[PDB]
Amino acid sequence: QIVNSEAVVDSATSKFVSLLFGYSKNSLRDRKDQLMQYCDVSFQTQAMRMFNENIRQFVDKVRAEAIISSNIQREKVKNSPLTRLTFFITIKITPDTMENYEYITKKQVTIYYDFALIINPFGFKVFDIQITDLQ
Amino acid sequence: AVVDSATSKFVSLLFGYSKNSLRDRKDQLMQYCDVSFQTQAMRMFNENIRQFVDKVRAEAIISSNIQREKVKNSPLTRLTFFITIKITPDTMENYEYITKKQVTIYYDFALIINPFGFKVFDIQITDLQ
Repeated sequence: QIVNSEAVVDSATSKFVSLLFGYSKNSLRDRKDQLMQYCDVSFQTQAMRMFNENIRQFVDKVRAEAIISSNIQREKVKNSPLTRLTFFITIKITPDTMENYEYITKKQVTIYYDFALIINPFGFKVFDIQITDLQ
Repeated sequence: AVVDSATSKFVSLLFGYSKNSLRDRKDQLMQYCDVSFQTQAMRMFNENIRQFVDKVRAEAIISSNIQREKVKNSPLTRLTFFITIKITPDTMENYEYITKKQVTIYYDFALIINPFGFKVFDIQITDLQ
């Protein structure tokens, strides 16, 4: 029930980034349910606050696509079962209320994870996140 | 640009808070401090987190333009700016607290955590109000 590899970690992290930082007006309930599955119980509230902030700002007029745009660096946290991942993301924001414009935002992201379900079969769980805006 | 990323990172480590990653936050903060300043930095971090028990998070961001000055007869650079600390219950409750501070830091340069070797040598903090 647990596969612990660099491949599985990176795939789970990419899906998590897409669910947390991305946004589409058409699938919000399913997006929240999937996101919840990637979060430890102790982190689910903060994930929900970030989810709700996307709703507030993008509403039914903007879509957002979030990609990991760098290599992922990793380090075991000393005297802890958690592992720290650090990487950059790019978020492409294109509003539906036009025809031809977009803007890109970039962030540096740190996540802490451990391994604990048709969504997250191997139990990858995020315990914390830290974000640095790059503009 | 790179200076601003490191300054933002140091501010976020020293003045932010999250329960689950607390010991790594402390580890990272030391990597951004010159050896002569690690003890003071640790002491100030120790005093900052007195505000945080159980289900609370804090995020700290730079909230003004950054004034930059070379220090006379020194390789240090003096940065002065304001920060905003947002304190939120780690629950679904609908409230948050905001506190602001003027920060002056002195930095120079010396790898996952601090790839450019940004090192803080001193800090001074005053409350906005």
